Amino acid sequence: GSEQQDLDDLAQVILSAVTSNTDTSKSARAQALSTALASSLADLLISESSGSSYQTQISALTNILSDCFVTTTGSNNPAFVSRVQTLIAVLSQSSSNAISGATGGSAFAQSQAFQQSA
Repeated sequence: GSEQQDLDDLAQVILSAVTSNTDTSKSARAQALSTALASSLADLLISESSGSSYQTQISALTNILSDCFVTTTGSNNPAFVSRVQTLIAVLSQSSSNAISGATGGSAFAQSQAFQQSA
């Protein structure tokens, strides 16, 4: 539905930020980013995920992925935290488009592998 499929997309889209430095070891931090997903899930139990899943936890964990490498990964407000800040605006448009306006498969269409029209 919503606020849950976006979290598996957030894993692939944060990987497009953290692996942008060519880091293979950031794919181990994907499993730690999944612990932020559990908190975004927990915000549905308190009805607080309606448009604000967990920006503080997602930003903090995105920055903990930077702190895996500790060399040049921008240890205060990195390009990866800036990437989630800008892409969350575009992703909110693509997700609300998938809610009412299919216009293709479904934003990422399970990595362009879904044989459908609407």
